[PDB]
Amino acid sequence: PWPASLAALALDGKLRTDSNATAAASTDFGNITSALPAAVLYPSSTADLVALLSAANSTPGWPYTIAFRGRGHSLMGQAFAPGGVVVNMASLGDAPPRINVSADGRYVDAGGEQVWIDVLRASLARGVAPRSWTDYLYLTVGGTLSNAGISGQAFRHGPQISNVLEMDVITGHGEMVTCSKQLNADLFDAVLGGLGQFGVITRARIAVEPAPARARWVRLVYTDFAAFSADQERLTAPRPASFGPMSYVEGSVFVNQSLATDLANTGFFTDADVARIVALAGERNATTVYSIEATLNYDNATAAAAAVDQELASVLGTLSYVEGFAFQRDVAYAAFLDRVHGEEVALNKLGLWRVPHPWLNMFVPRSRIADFDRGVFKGILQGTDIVGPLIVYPLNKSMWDDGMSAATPSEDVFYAVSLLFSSVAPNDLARLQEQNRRILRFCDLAGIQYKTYAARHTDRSDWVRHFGAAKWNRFVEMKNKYDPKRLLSPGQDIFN
Ligand SMILES: *Cc1cc2c(cc1C)nc1c(=O)[nH]c(=O)nc-1n2C[C@H](O)[C@H](O)[C@H](O)COP(=O)(O)OP(=O)(O)OC[C@H]1O[C@@H](n2cnc3c(N)ncnc32)[C@H](O)[C@@H]1O
Ligand SMILES: *[C@@H]1O[C@H](CO)[C@@H](O[C@@H]2O[C@H](CO)[C@@H](O)[C@H](O)[C@H]2NC(C)=O)[C@H](O)[C@H]1NC(C)=O
Ligand SMILES: *[C@@H]1O[C@H](CO)[C@@H](O[C@@H]2O[C@H](CO)[C@@H](O)[C@H](O)[C@H]2NC(C)=O)[C@H](O)[C@H]1NC(C)=O
Ligand SMILES: O=C(Nc1ccccc1)Nc1ccnc(Cl)c1
Ligand SMILES: *[C@@H]1O[C@H](CO)[C@@H](O)[C@H](O)[C@H]1NC(C)=O
Ligand SMILES: *[C@@H]1O[C@H](CO)[C@@H](O)[C@H](O)[C@H]1NC(C)=O
Repeated sequence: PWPASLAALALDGKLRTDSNATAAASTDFGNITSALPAAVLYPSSTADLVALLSAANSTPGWPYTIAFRGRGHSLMGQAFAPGGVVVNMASLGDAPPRINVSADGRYVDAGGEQVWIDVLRASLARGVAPRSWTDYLYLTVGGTLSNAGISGQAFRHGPQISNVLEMDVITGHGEMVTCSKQLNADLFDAVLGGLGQFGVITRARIAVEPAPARARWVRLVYTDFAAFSADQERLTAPRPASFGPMSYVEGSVFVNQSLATDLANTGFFTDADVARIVALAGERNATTVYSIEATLNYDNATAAAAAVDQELASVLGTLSYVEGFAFQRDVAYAAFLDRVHGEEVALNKLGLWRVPHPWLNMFVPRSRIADFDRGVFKGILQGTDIVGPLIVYPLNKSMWDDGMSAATPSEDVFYAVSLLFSSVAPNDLARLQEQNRRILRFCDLAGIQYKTYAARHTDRSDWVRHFGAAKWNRFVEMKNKYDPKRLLSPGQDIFN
């Protein structure tokens, strides 16, 4: 038996079972696992989501799990609802306006379904921009907020979950709830890094700053991991006040075997730069090369170019990169922020949405990052052909709210480590998946207390270890309060 509001969605053609709809919602960016849903919902307003979830809560024996597909950027089926209902969130963006910049210019309201690129465009039109980003802008507000949302700005602003004033969340009961640190703080905390377990974000209120016009964009080259890591930490350390001048700090690892090809494929270095770095590696007999990637944001002011030149020259003077290996670009701010989709349209060397992506993303405590470098970059990854960036950069724990669902290492400094392998042949995929297990096995045996990011575990004890036992208890508490029927985002494999 169906409720009247639920059947209306089927009547309006919003709830679909055709092979076209179900197929499109059965694969994801990872391109490794697939799972057909029974149906796909295309909501025209938030009321349609209320209707679906109210029906689910007020129908005994309801057998259909529900997932909220943003853009399906998930790597291992986290956005699937096997034999259930997948919500095509983007359908919410098809009047009223889905992105509302505040009157006072302090925040931007965006629909959970909206992709960050559009949030950026609407913000820039009104002279503002969010402060904390992801590397890739074609992800959804609600998708990144269910994880954390990390990029090179997070060391100073925290992850994207640390830059949300409030949210509208339709809970697993079918109830629209507005939440913040004040009103319904428990739900607010649960949903942020919550892996879609407690409800769907329909609106997020995102902190903004005045929009810079340009980014001075620099790469610094190292052959010594100790110098590389020390300088990253120097650039990201809190002052004896706030954080230094840098707007963004990330880093890259280049393995010797494919050094020239990989440097050239950054889209940053010229062929002249590449030849010099390759020569440097040969001179130092390096099996690995490291590059800090950093920016300084500034405006159109006439002095700004000179002020940034002085600020940068000052900053660079404290660093220990190989003398003469500072490489400098200057681009529009939006161009920098959208660099990754920029490459996707340009070349798509990584076969985004085209080939399998057995990506490994994790947080590594600072005290063990040198061991990780030895065991992985100078160990496991040596003598292999790698297609895809190896990104390494430190984060400050102080800018993370451990009350929120997202799990991080306990140390004050930890590194985002993103091994973004793209698979060609099928034997490459199995090799890469094995290599990922081998990396995690290494860390386990070495006693490295890492946390995975944007990964799903298939074992209960693994999820318990992931959150920590005490934090796990409050995760289950929130699951019982907000999704007692355990229908939401089953692809995370936490309660399903
Ligand atoms: C594909 C990819 C992903 C990516 C990235 C680059 C690429 C090419 N760069 C990232 C980065 O620099 N920093 C970062 O933190 N993440 C980066 N990502 C990973 C990305 O965050 C995840 O893929 C994430 O899942 C967001 O992607 P998407 O918006 O497409 O969300 P999804 O995969 O469909 O769903 C993920 C889970 O969240 C639940 N969900 C989705 N929307 C909502 C809303 N609105 N409310 C509540 N829950 C939601 C889904 O149910 C699913 O479980
Ligand atoms: C952006 O603002 C518009 C209008 O300023 C909001 O539209 C309202 O939406 C609510 C809920 O759907 C309706 O009850 C009102 O009738 C709408 N008002 C108007 C004037 O259209 C919209 O909710 C805002 N969007 C976000 C994401 O915050
Ligand atoms: C880095 O990789 C390059 C290329 O794979 C290595 O250069 C090769 O060295 C072997 C000797 O073992 C020669 O037989 C090849 O002709 C070289 N190839 C090229 C393209 O120059 C280099 O030895 C490696 N360096 C380190 C430190 O591992
Ligand atoms: O993809 C990323 N960065 C990226 C991708 C392509 C080109 C340059 C950077 N980063 C990233 C960070 C955290 N989780 C995930 Cl799944 C991915
Ligand atoms: C991966 O993508 C390819 C090409 O688009 C497709 O043929 C295949 O079904 C996909 N596999 C999975 C597991 O999604
Ligand atoms: C160069 O490095 C390799 C691998 O790290 C090492 O085996 C070799 O001894 C080094 N060569 C010299 C001359 O130091």
